[PDB]
Amino acid sequence: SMKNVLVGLGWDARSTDGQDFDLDASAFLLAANGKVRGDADFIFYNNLKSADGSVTHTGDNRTGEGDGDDESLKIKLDAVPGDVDKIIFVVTIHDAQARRQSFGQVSGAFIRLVNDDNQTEVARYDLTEDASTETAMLFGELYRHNGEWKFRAVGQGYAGGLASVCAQYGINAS
Ligand SMILES: [Ca+2]
Ligand SMILES: [Ca+2]
Repeated sequence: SMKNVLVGLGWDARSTDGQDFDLDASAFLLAANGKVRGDADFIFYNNLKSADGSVTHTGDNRTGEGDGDDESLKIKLDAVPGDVDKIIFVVTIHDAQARRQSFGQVSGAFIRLVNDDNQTEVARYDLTEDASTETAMLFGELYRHNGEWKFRAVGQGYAGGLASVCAQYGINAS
């Protein structure tokens, strides 16, 4: 029923001498056929907003400076074509993953979801909890039901596969 969704990621940044923590938010499209019509159809910094997906990214931060939802993504499900039938949101660590710095390395990052339609916080996962589990993580999922949108959390964690978690949605694993 959510007519408008707005995700918000936020975390405390720590500048020691130039280095800092910078998470990246993303969204992968997924068809109801069990495979996305093309994972490459995911919104990122290379796309200010979807032309027909009605999706729009607020902006990818570079440190987390902001006493509020650092990064965020606006999705007007009330304008999602009939092509896609399932969408998912994800938050992966930037290059800090190579230097071994999962979100846990941060002081305590947090995710937030709200329906820009009703303006009521829906939920928020704590990275400090699913952080010591890996480096990347999925907040939840979105799908259609009886002609009505419905969000569903799952809590998953990839051992680092920003390039894999993308196409991996196009093919199921063993
Ligand atoms: Ca970022
Ligand atoms: Ca922040």
